[PDB]
Amino acid sequence: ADRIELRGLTVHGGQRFVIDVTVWIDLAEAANSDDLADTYDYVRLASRAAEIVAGPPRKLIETVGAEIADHVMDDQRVHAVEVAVHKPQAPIPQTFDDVAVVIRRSRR
Amino acid sequence: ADRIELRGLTVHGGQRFVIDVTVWIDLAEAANSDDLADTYDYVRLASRAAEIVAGPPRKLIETVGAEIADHVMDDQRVHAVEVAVHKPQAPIPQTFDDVAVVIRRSRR
Amino acid sequence: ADRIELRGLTVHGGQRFVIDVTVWIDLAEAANSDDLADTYDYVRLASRAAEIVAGPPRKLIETVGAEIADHVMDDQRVHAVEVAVHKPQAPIPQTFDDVAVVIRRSRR
Amino acid sequence: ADRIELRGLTVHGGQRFVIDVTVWIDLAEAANSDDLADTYDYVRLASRAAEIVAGPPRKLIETVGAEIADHVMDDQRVHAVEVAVHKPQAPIPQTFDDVAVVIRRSRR
Repeated sequence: ADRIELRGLTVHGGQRFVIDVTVWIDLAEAANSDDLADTYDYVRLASRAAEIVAGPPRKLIETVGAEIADHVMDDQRVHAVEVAVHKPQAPIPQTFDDVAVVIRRSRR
Repeated sequence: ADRIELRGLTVHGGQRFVIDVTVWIDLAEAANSDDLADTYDYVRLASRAAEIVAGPPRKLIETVGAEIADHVMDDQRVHAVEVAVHKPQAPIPQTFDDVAVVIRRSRR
Repeated sequence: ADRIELRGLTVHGGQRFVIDVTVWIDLAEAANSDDLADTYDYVRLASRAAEIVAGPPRKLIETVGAEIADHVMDDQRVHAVEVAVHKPQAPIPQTFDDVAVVIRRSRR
Repeated sequence: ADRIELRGLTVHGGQRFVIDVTVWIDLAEAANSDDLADTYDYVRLASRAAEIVAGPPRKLIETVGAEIADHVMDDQRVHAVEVAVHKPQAPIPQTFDDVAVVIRRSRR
């Protein structure tokens, strides 16, 4: 039913990568959280994603997506995640402005 | 079949919150309404949402969404609602530009 | 499988209405058409929609959508249509920037 | 599960055509690729699409979509493709700003 949508994280290897993540996950009780990030910590997600991408050049666009996806899935409360990694292209004519892989995972 | 899409309500606690609501609901007869808001009163929805958010600081982003969602669902003509609350982020590098919870409800 | 997406028709009653239409419909043979509009005539659709909206003030936002929808459905080749009528709001704080009804029809 | 989203290829016959393609297709092993384009070569896709559109004027908007779609489908690793060809309209009042055909194919 409920999801969290994280848009427009700009991370560098530099060549820009723009990342979006959707996380399907039950919202914690109001009684138990002092922020959204207590249900789902998109703060540590954004650091981890910045490290993954900044790391030893071994940085394939789908590899970033798959690692982000699995990282999110480590947390057994996530029913499913959808991770988009966009490499915005230098604007040269007859090419795509934007190329993105979108990775999905879910358990059920 | 038919829905009403309400985009871009900016409400303050201040920190901006941008809210969208979709409402699935049968449209009233042309014979009986003098405006859209007679099918679904997005005018009172926008006040109520501005009060909820402006209120005694106790304002969690998911709490706003859940309350909006339940408020809309009070009206038994609504088959389902989808409420997005967006907290547009101060633009600091390696963070998400936008973080949003999206709440869904439906009866059937 | 195949659809035609018509975005951003601005029509006046004046207060602006912005209309989008999607039409699900089998594409005609290359052998038989000299334009897209020979499969689906979005030219006459845009006139008709401009007349409907410009007409004797009796112009409800859902009424426009329903009439557009039925008009498109008159053509028995259409499997389904989705018509969005948007009334972009004067920007006053704590209100929705945009309010839209979206109408769907399909036969099967 | 996994898809590749290619947005905003501007191609000329001139009248601009803006093309998007989504490709559903299993991502190759990290072990075997040095780029995304090794899973799916959107580089040759963008040339081919620019040739198709630039070619002997015989250029219907749905014909471009269908040819792109079939071309992508030639590669038996693609589970499905969705090709949008947009002809952005000269902005004349009471007409659609944008008219697009969207073609889908899939095997299963």
